[PDB]
Amino acid sequence: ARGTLYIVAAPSGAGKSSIVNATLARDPQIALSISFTSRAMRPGEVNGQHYHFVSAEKFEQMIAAGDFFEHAWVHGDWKGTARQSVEPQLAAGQDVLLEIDWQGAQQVRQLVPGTVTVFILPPSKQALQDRMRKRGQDSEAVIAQRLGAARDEMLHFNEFDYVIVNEVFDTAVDELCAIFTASRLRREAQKVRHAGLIQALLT
Amino acid sequence: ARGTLYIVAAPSGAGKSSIVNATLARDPQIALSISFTSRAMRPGEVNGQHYHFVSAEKFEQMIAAGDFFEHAWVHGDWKGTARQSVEPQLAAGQDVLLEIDWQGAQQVRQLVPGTVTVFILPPSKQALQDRSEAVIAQRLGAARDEMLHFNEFDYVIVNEVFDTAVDELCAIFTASRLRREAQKVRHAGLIQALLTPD
Ligand SMILES: Nc1nc2c(ncn2[C@@H]2O[C@H](COP(=O)(O)OP(=O)(O)O)[C@@H](O)[C@H]2O)c(=O)[nH]1
Ligand SMILES: Nc1ncnc2c1ncn2[C@@H]1O[C@H](COP(=O)(O)OP(=O)(O)O)[C@@H](O)[C@H]1O
Ligand SMILES: Nc1nc2c(ncn2[C@@H]2O[C@H](COP(=O)(O)O)[C@@H](O)[C@H]2O)c(=O)[nH]1
Repeated sequence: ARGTLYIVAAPSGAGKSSIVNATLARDPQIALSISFTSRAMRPGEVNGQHYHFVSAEKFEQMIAAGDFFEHAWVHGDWKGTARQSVEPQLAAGQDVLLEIDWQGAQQVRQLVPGTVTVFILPPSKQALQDRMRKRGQDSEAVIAQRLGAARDEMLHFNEFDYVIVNEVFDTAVDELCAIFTASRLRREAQKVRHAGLIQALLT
Repeated sequence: ARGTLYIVAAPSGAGKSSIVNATLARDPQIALSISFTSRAMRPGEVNGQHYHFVSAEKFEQMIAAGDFFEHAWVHGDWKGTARQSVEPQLAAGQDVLLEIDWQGAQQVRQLVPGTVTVFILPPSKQALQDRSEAVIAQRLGAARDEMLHFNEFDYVIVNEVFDTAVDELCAIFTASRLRREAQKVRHAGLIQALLTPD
C-alpha cells in the first residue's frame, strides 16, 4: 500500500521547521524530504542537511532533465523537491512530509490527490517579525523584505486542509501530531490496514 | 465559533461506551447527547440517565412536530435525537457527540456541515463473540448488520488497546477543530490582520 504525502507550509518565522522537527521526532513513520535550492546559504545552514544547495545553472539543468517532482521560484530563487525524494518512498509504503511553498503545494495536489496539507500561522503580525529577529542575524532591511514575503505566502492559506496558529509551541506540536494520527484513521487507510479483520467481521 | 457535531457508532461489544466515556472525561469541550426512545424502561432504569424515555405516542407526536434532528426505528423501538439536545450547544461553541445507529448517522451527514462520523470495530470476530444460543446468534447478527455500514463513516478505530483507542478518538476531535473552515471563523480577525499590508 502506498505511503501518504504530507505538506506543511508556513511563512518563514512562523515556526514550522521547529514544530515539524518535534512532530517527526514523536511520529517517526513520516520521513522528511530535503529540498534543492539555488539560493545562497544563510549562517547556521549546512549543505546536505537543511537543503541540497546548488547553483542556479545546476538547478535549471535538473529542471530540464525532469529531476523535480515539484519546483518553484520562491523569493527570487529556485526551490524544488527531487523525484527521488517522493515517488520511490511513496511506492515503497513510506510516508513523506514536504515543507514547500503554496506554488509547490498546488503542483503536488495536481500530481497526488489525497495529500494532507497543513498551514501554520503566527499568533499575530508582530509575533512573526519578533521571531525573525530572534532567529537570524538578518539586517532590519532583510527582515522587512521577509515580512512582505510572509504576507504574500499567507494570502494562500485557504488552499490547505488544516490551519495551526502557533501560539504555544508545545500545543502546535500536539495539534500537528493529532492531524497525522487522524489521517491514519481515515476510512480508506483503515480499510487497507485491516482488510483481513474487516473481511472476517462481515462474512 | 460554532461547535462540531460528532457521531461515534459501533456494534455492541466493541467497547464503544467505555471509549466514549473516557474521551469525554479527557475533553470537557464535548457534550454527550441524551437520546429519546419509546422502548419500555427495564426495571431499575433511570429516565434521563442513558435515555429520555417516552411513550410510543409521545415519540410519534415529536416526530410529527419536527422535534427530532434525526430519528430512526432501531431494533423494534423508536430512537431519536432532539434538536433541543444539539442545536443550543452547537450554537454556543460546545461540541456535541451523538451515539446513534447508522440510520441516524446518515441523516446527520446530510443535515449539518462539519459532521465527523467515527466507526469503532472490535479487534477480532472472536473478541465480539466473547462480549440462549438463539439470542446470542441474534445479537451477533445485529452486530454484523451494523458493521456492514462502516464504509459510510469518515474514520475507523479498531479497539485493540484501550488507551490507544481513546488517544485516537481524541486525535480525531483535535484534528477536526483544526480544519480550515472552522479555523477561518475562529481566527477571522487574526487572518484579516495578517493579510492586510502596512
Ligand atoms: N438513530 C438513533 N439510534 C440511536 C440513538 N440512541 C441510540 N441509538 C442506537 O440504538 C442501538 C441500541 O442502543 P443501546 O442503548 O445499546 O441498547 P438498549 O439499551 O437496548 O436500547 C445502538 O446501535 C445505538 O447506536 C438515537 O438517538 N438515534
Ligand atoms: N510558538 C512559538 N513561540 C515562540 N517562539 C517560537 C514559537 N515557535 C517557534 N518559535 C521560534 O521562532 C523562530 C522560528 O523558527 P523556525 O521553526 O525555524 O521558523 P520557520 O521554519 O517558520 O522559519 C525560532 O527562533 C523558533 O524557536
Ligand atoms: N516550492 C518549494 N518551496 C520550498 C521547498 N523547500 C522549501 N520551500 C519553501 O520556500 C520558502 C522559503 O524558505 P527559506 O528560503 O526561508 O528556506 C518556505 O516557505 C519554504 O517552505 C521546496 O522543495 N519547494
